[PDB]
Amino acid sequence: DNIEQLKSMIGNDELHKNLTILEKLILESLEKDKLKYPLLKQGTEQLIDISKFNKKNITDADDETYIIPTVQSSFHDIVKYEHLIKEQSIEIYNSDISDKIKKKIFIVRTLKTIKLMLIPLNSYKQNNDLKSALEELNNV
Repeated sequence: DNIEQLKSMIGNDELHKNLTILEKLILESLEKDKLKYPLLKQGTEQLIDISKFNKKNITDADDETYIIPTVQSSFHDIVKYEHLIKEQSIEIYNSDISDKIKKKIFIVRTLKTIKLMLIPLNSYKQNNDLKSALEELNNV
C-alpha cells in the first residue's frame, strides 16, 4: 500500500530512534577527541551562531575555546560548522596525523546527513500529516 510505504520513510519510529542513537554517538565522539580544531577569534558570531553550539575549554594551556554542535543545531548550522572544520584541517596538516583528519571529515558529513533525514520525521511525530512533512522538508 502506497501510504504504508511512504510512512516507512517519513513516519517511522524505529528509524527515528536509531538516527537519534547515532547522532548522540557522533556528538559524544566529537567532544571527547584528541585534536580540537575550530576555536574562536574568527567572526564566529556574525559567521556562526553560538547560541546553538556548546563551548569547551582547552587545558594544558589557556589558548582559546573550541566549538561543538548540539542536539538542537539545525541543518545550516552544521553546514557552516563543516566549513570551519575543513578550513582548520587544511591549515594544520601533517602526514603523521593524516588519518584522524579523514575520520573527522567523514563523521561530520554523517551528521550533516542525519539532520536532514530527521527534519521530516520530527515534523511528522507531532502533526501526523504526510503532505505537511514533505512540504516542511521542502521548505527548509
